[PDB]
Amino acid sequence: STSIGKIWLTVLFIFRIMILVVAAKEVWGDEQADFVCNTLQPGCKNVCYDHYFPISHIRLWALQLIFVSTPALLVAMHVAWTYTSSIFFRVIFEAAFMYVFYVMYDGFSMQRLVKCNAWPCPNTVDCFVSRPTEKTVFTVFMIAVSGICILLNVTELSYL
Amino acid sequence: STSIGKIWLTVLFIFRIMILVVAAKEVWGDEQADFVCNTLQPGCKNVCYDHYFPISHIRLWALQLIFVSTPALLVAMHVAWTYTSSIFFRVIFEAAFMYVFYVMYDGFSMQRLVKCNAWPCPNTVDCFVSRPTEKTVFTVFMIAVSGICILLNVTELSYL
Amino acid sequence: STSIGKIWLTVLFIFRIMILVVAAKEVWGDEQADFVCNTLQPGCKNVCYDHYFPISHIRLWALQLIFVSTPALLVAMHVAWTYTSSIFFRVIFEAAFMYVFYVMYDGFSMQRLVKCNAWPCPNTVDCFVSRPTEKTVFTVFMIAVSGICILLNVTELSYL
Amino acid sequence: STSIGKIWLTVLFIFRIMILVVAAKEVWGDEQADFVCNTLQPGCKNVCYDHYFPISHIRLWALQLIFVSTPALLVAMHVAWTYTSSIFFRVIFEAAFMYVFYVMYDGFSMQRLVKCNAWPCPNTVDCFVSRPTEKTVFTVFMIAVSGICILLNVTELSYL
Amino acid sequence: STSIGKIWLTVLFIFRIMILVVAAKEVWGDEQADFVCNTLQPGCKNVCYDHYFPISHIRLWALQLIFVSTPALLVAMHVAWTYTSSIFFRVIFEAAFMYVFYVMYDGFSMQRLVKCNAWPCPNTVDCFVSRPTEKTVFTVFMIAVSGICILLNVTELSYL
Amino acid sequence: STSIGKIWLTVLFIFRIMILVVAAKEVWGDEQADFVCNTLQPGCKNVCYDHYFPISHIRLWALQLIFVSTPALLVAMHVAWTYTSSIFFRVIFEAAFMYVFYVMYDGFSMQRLVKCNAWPCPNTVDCFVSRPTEKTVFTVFMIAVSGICILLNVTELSYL
Amino acid sequence: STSIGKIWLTVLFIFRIMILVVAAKEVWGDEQADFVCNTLQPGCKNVCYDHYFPISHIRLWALQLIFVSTPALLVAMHVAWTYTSSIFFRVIFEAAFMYVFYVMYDGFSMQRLVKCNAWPCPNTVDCFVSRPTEKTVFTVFMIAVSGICILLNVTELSYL
Amino acid sequence: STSIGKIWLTVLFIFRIMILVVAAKEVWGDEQADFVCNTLQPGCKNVCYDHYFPISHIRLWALQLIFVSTPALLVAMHVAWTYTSSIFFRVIFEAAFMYVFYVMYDGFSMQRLVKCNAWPCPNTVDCFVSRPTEKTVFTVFMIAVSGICILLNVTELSYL
Amino acid sequence: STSIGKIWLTVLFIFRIMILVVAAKEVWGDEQADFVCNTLQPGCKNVCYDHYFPISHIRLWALQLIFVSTPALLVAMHVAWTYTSSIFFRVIFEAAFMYVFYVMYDGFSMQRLVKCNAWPCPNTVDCFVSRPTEKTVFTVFMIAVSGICILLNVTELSYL
Amino acid sequence: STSIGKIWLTVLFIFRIMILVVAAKEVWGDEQADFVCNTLQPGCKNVCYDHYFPISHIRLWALQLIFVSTPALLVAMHVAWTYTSSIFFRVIFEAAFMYVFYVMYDGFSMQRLVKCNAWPCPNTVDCFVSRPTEKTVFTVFMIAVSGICILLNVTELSYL
Amino acid sequence: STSIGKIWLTVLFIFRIMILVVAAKEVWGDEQADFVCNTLQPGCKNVCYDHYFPISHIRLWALQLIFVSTPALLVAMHVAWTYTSSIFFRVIFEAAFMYVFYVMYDGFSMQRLVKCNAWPCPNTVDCFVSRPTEKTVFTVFMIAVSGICILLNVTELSYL
Amino acid sequence: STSIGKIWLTVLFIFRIMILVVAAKEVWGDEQADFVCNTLQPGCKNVCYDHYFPISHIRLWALQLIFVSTPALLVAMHVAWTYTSSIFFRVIFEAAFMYVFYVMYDGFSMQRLVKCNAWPCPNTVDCFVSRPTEKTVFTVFMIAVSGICILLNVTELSYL
Repeated sequence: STSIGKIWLTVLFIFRIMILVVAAKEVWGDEQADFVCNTLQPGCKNVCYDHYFPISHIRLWALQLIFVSTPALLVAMHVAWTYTSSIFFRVIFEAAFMYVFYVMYDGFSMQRLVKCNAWPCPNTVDCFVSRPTEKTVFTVFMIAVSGICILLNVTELSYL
Repeated sequence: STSIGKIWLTVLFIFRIMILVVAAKEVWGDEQADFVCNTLQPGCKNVCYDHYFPISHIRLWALQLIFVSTPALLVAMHVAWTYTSSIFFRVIFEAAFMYVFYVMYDGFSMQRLVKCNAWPCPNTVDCFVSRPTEKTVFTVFMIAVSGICILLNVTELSYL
Repeated sequence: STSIGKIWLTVLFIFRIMILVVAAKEVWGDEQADFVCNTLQPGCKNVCYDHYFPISHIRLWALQLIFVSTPALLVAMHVAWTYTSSIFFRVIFEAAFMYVFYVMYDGFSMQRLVKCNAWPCPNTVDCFVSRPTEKTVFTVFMIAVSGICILLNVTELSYL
Repeated sequence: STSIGKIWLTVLFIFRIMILVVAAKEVWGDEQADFVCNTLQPGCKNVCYDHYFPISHIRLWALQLIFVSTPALLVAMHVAWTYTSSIFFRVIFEAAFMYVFYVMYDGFSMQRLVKCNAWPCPNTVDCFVSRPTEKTVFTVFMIAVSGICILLNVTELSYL
Repeated sequence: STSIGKIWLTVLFIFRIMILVVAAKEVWGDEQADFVCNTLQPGCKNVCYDHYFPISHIRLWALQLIFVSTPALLVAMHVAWTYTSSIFFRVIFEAAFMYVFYVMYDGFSMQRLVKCNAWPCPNTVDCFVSRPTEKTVFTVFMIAVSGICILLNVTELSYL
Repeated sequence: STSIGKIWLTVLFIFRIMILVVAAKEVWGDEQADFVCNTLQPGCKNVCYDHYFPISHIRLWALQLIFVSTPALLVAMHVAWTYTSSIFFRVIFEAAFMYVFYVMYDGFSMQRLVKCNAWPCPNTVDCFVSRPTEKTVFTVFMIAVSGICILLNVTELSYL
Repeated sequence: STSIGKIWLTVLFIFRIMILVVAAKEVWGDEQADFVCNTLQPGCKNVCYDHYFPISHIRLWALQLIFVSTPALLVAMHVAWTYTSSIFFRVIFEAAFMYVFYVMYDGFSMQRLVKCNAWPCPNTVDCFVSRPTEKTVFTVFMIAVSGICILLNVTELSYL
Repeated sequence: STSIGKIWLTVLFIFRIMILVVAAKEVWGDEQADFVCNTLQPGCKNVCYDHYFPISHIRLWALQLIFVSTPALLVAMHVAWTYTSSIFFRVIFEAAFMYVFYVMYDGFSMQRLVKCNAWPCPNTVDCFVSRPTEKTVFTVFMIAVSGICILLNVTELSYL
Repeated sequence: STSIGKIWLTVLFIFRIMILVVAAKEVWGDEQADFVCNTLQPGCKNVCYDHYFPISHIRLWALQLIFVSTPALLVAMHVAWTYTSSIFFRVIFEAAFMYVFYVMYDGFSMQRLVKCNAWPCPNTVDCFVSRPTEKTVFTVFMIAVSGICILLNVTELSYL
Repeated sequence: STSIGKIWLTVLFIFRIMILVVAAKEVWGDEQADFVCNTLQPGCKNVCYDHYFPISHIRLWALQLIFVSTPALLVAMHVAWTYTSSIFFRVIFEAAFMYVFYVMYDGFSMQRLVKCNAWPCPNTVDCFVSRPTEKTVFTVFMIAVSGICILLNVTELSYL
Repeated sequence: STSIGKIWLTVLFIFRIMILVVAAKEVWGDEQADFVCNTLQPGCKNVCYDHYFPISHIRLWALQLIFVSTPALLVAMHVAWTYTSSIFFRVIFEAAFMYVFYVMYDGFSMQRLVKCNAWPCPNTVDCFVSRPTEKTVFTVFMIAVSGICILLNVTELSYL
Repeated sequence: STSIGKIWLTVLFIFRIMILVVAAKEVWGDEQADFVCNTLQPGCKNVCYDHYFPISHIRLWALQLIFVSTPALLVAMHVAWTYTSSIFFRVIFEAAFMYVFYVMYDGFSMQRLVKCNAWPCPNTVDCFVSRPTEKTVFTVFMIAVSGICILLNVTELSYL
């Protein structure tokens, strides 16, 4: 009396991907040319972007979809329990990509402004960003659904 | 003696999507680089765009298509009434994405001009926009069809 | 002894679409960045473009293809006369999108130059356009074929 | 003892299209932003381009492919001689699109330079062009193959 | 019982000149490079300046000082009545340079803005000016003192 | 037992002039090209400068020197009391040019920043100024010495 | 005891194409906007590019793939020896597109710099290029594989 | 008791490709226009980019995927041991593309800054780069998985 | 009964010079930086200015003042008729500098616009000028007074 | 047995003035347009210049020359001890203008660089200066000679 | 029976100087900022100007006036023949400054265009000049008068 | 039997000054705005100019004229040997200003190019200069005459 979750996991799998692809190369596609810095110093743009955007939300999402898609195809051609090792792996990767945002970004809510004091740059500067609100709104979805996929995966891994 | 509506809902489903995709990455695709502001202040462009375009019409449409597409695929693989819970959900989401425009945007008719008085910006400014007429015209379609999908969904949910 | 027209309507349907897609995002794809205005005033470009291009020929074509494609798919899944209501609808929409050009544009022949006296703009100005000849040539095709689809639809609706 | 030509016509049909699509949106895709004019006058670029490029080679090719593709699909669903009317039509359209180049362009060899004396422009000017050699080379192919398709179509229309 | 005026005329002579030279090459010295026109059209600046500043107030003042200084030096070395012919000449020249302002300029009060519709320029434009208030204030002095020099010259020419 | 003041008046006369000429065309000589306004709107610079600098301190000083120099030369060639009418005139002009600053400028201390909401300008703007501190410091001298010249002129006009 | 080569020819056919498409519109896609010339003269860029890049390596490759693909599809529908005429044609075209590089380009190794002395250009100039190393590296592959396809085609045409 | 590896090799094959294509034309797609050099010298950008980016990581990856994909399709149509020659080839190519990075790039960790002293360039300069962190992170994946594919290929080639 | 003219000649001598010096380095002082040409071609400005302004009115005036001043100082220290040789020289030089304007300039009235077709310049161009009206007005004075000095010099040379 | 100093004071008076006037409007004459600030923020230049250059060395020198010249002319026309009051005044003013530099400037040695954190400016910035070495060298002279004039004035005021 | 020449030498002395000073800082005063070079290379302007204008005509004139003025003042205070040593010196210096033009400049007639191939500059370039005609015309005067001063100095040195 | 030198010293005194003033504010007057540096780094211009032009030749000349003029006026009012102390001072100052050039500048011959590696600047750069030849030529005069004034001063100080 379970495995409603298998549905919801396929549902939210296709969800995540549709949610991704539509806004995917549509939102952050301009996330280099809209990163003003109130200076004239060359390169400080690139430096500060590197400091405060090692990676975009969308890439880390992408890999999260992969490593969470891997147990599906891994377990598909697994013969021709040995079933829940996959499922536990699927938990821990998901939880990983969750934790890494809670580290790298200041807890999801992107700032309209940041500051930057790296090398080529003279001192503190004031580098703006595009659409911080927007992307944050998308994050709320991805992270919510992530928590759902976890929680159900947890519940249905709890079957002896 | 009903379920003509099922047709019209598939019809308008494919409609919405065709209507979307054609103008989709074709109209708002330039909705960052055509957002002049009559200043020289850096970043005020991005700030004001964020203030008056949290999200574009097209994204919120996109999600509206998803959450209204979800009861279709949800109910498809629902066994292998428990039929109209889906339908009611399909109502309330639709009505939601309707209401949220009537809030966030000043009632569909986008202005050729706006003003903006946020922080980095000195005072009131005058930031223009591209093609406000055009997009508004597309909104009239999306919102009209939304109202249709609602109204029929309402009528055919009224079957005991 | 009729219904040669059904062929010609499918023929010209596929025609319109091929004619569209090839020049589609290929011709007007630059119809924002090639709209010079002999001033220095900011935004007057966008304003005047909005005044004299509410919508491009290509969008209105696109919708015309949709609402003329709708009776095909509407009538396809119409059971599982009640046949010519569709056909009459197909007439009136076509005629509509015809009339609306004869209004909005100064009778198809686009001008190399226009003038503009809207608000942000100081006075009369002189805003040029790209490739007015070209697009006009495409219009002659779309409008011609439109008239054909009408005329045949009229003739074959004249069967008691 | 004929109809080797039917092969060669399909061969060269697929040829023309492959030849087109590869260089299609790859060569003239920059044929607006590389049309320097040695002035400072606004708009004179657009004016002179309009005067000396009503339409590109690639569009007229495209339509030529259509109206030469039409007898194929026209004659396919022609029942469910009345065969060579199509073929003659296929001749005359081909010959048309040939003649129109020999008019509109100064006999295929595009000039590195042209001159222009239209209205907004003060006097004679000197507007350059991109890659005139290149496109001309492609023309030699399209026009050659056009002549082949004609010549064979002529020979095999000569069967009583 | 007269010829207090001779004093006042020398007084106001030295006055005019001091008033001139101090603001002379100090005020209108920038009266070419501060004549913005809200266009991008070349030369329209020079054209419109020529149309609405044939000559500056300061030049016409300068000549007025000369032709009013000439009777002084003319009459000085006049022997080695034949005295009031000079004086009458001194009246009429003064009155001349007065009248010519009341013609050429719109009655002293210079406008912050003007318009211009000459040849090279497309249409009406909006060309600003520097410091219209300021120069007008100086005019009030020059014109006032001019009227004084006249009025006294008139009174003391009224001696039989 | 007086007329020490005659000395001090010549002293401060030569003073004012030396003080003037040294900083004269040396300080405000750049008081047009250093009047930034944080916009892109043409002309708003000139408009706002006109609104908040009808005349510079230095011009009004200059005239004040003239009209206070006039009683010296007026009274010099006054014969070939009738002495203190001049002196009283010298008071009232001085006091005039004092009062007019206390009106036109916001009480001597020039602001680093001002605002401006005139016509061509969209809204409130933020136009900076050069060296407000500096010029203010010079004003303290001119105004101080003005008060001295008054006060002594008052005391020595108080001789029956 | 042969026709291992048929495999290798299909292998290298798919190879060439994969090798092409990946770097295809990815490498030379910027081969107009990265063609600096150390001047200010207009158009000299386009002129010199035309002189030293009539056609890119990638186009001539593309056609080489076509005319070498033609004997495959030509010989496929050749009935419903007369087999090796195709094969010899396949040799000579391949060898042609080889020879034409050895002419038009200075023997594959593209120079970081070139010079140019055409008409609009004043004299010798110094026009740089993007990524000459890179593209050359790709050429080594295409040309190598070309030589392989030849050599095997030669060997297996040597079967009586 | 082996050939679990065949799975993992298909798994990581599809992995590499998904990992590639998503970030493929998405990350280095701007790896020409974001290569600032703190000079004004023309071309020095292109020169230095050529010196320190002969080829991008992504191209060499691409070819590595090809030459490692070739034994799959080579061995597929190999009949209609002679099995492990392919496998050994698959080892050595992989190891090659590994070694070549350890040469050409300074051991994976890309520098935010580099220097450059080539010809057109005057002296040492300071040319920045975009997103060095990011791409390096992707390298860690590609190189890791490369090592895995090697190591398993090694282990399963060790079967007598 | 003559030699009123000697006065008028000194009068107009001092006149010419005062008239000169005031407007001298005040009017044509900007007669290089206000010589727009509606192109982008380098140098064409200088070329066309050279073609249509070999020398300014003011220089040729200057020399005319010299060579007409020379007989004054020549004849002053001429001993320690032999008087009218000087006077005749003074005629012919004056008449010379008159004639040379009637040649070099198109009869005094300077054009707001000219054209130019010299070498570096591509074709006919349209080079504007500053203040053509103004300078022409000054010419009317210089040329008038020149004619006066001639005419009187003629009359008083007519004394046996 | 004294009043060698009277000589040295006239000597150094003429000295100071010659030293001034030569470098006077020759050195700091560009001390507005050479005050770079490594930003793009408008006005921050003017603000920071105001903060770190209230007044230039040259102005304060100028006034110091005046108020030290005043006892000369004051004492000249002092009758038609009452001699050393002047001299003491001459001490204290000199010492004043000395002290005020030791306050306002960081002890004469001007820095090549400064920083600035005023209002319109975002944060700390880095505003350079022209020729700090040079002007400092001139200061060493002015300040040295100032100390001399003091010291001698002190010694010769020490005469009972 | 000689020493008419002494007059002519004073005459032409004052001549040269008047001729100089009027056009002096009036003609070549812009002979740095009007020295276009059709490149973008920095500094090549300065280099080429240095190569083809070591010194201007006006400086060498100036020194020529000095060293030819020196025998006047040298011989004035020469006591409190020993007269013609001066005169011969006056010859040879004059002849020197003549010869040096005939060397350094290509025989007086300045070219509208020159070329330049110095170091920082890539190759031959095309650097224009301002007003070559004009200055040449002035040279004709200076050189003519130089020849006169020589010739008379020669004749009057021929007195035993 | 001496004191010919007194003449030559006055001669060369007036010489130096004439030589100075003519080229004085005429040559180095542009010696800030013509100091290109082949970078984009802000301020590096000012830094490098400061490093390689602490002071111009003309200033140090100026002071040299002063301190060599001081013994003239010092010795003039020296009473109302004690004569040669002045003369020796006049030697040593002259020799000083000579030595200081031989230090600060690389032995008179200014380089067309220099290099610079100061702080704000990234590395070695290449900063050009204006008219190095020219100024060097003037130096040859000033330094020559300096040596003359020394040598004669030495000889005539050698009188017991």
